[PDB]
Amino acid sequence: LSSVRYGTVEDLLAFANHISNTPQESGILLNMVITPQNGRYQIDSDVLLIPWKLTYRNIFIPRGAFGKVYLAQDIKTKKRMACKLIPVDQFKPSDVEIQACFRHENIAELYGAVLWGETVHLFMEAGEGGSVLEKLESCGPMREFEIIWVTKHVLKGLDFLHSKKVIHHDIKPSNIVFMSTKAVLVDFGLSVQMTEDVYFPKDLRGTEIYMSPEVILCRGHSTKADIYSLGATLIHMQTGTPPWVKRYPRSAYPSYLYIIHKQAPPLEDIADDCSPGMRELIEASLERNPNHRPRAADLLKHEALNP
Ligand SMILES: Nc1nnc(-c2c[nH]c3ncc(-c4c[nH]c5ccccc45)cc23)o1
Repeated sequence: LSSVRYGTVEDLLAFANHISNTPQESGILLNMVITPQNGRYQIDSDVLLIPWKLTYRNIFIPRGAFGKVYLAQDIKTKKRMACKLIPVDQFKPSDVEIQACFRHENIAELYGAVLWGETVHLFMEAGEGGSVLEKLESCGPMREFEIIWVTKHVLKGLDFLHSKKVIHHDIKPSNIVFMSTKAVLVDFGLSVQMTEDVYFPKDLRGTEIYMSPEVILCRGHSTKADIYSLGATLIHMQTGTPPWVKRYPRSAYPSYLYIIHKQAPPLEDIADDCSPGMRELIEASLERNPNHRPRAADLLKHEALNP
């Protein structure tokens, strides 16, 4: 492959595998929202990298697990897209594999992948309203109805991913983005496709604050790891502050691995203003034993998220 062209999921998958296994830009486009010109797709000529514009008064380039995310606009279609820039050395095929093989309203769509220099450019569905993190950072704690609305979208995305034996591995406010009529899950760089009922980790993956005790242990875990991460995300949304941060601030020792392993679940971090329904939902999400922890499908049936 020496040019940028429209192709199949298989073409994209073969292209992504060739990068991770080491002149003019090359790549595979899955959607006609991106317009190649004579097999080219150049920055400042066929696509413009425009600034993200958040509407908050109180408070930008978000950082993913393996690269920064920019706002891009196709010059021909005028389609706004997220463009994640990943150095080839840091490129994991899962950053394209999940979004290319699986399609759901609550999972960010992949438009195309372009290699130029030593950088992989991932064109995706844009969450122009920013992420849950920016909302929390500028407005403080989220109202219950906002938490319910977001949780429902996240839970439909997780229910779908888990049905397909996919562990996201990094469920947190910055990976849940606002779109005009929905909230969507982003960043599949740390995601894994399970082949057995238990996944045995090679390394320690995720954001420590939202990390389950079984992930910290490295003795094997499953999709239930994402359910706990959601519970930790729910505490951050309800209180405006991530769990562990108020009780155990980090200074000399930045690691939370010991605290979380000895003291999880962080039930003490649920605010007093929390409703009985919401409290029950957060408490079940954070269950220490993953076997006793509910599935995303089970959480969708909860009273707190239904009329
Ligand atoms: N890590 C990662 N992997 N893929 C994505 C991604 C796909 N579509 C997106 N849309 C929006 C944002 C985003 C996050 N924080 C923000 C703050 C302001 C404005 C926008 C954002 C990120 C993405 O992100």
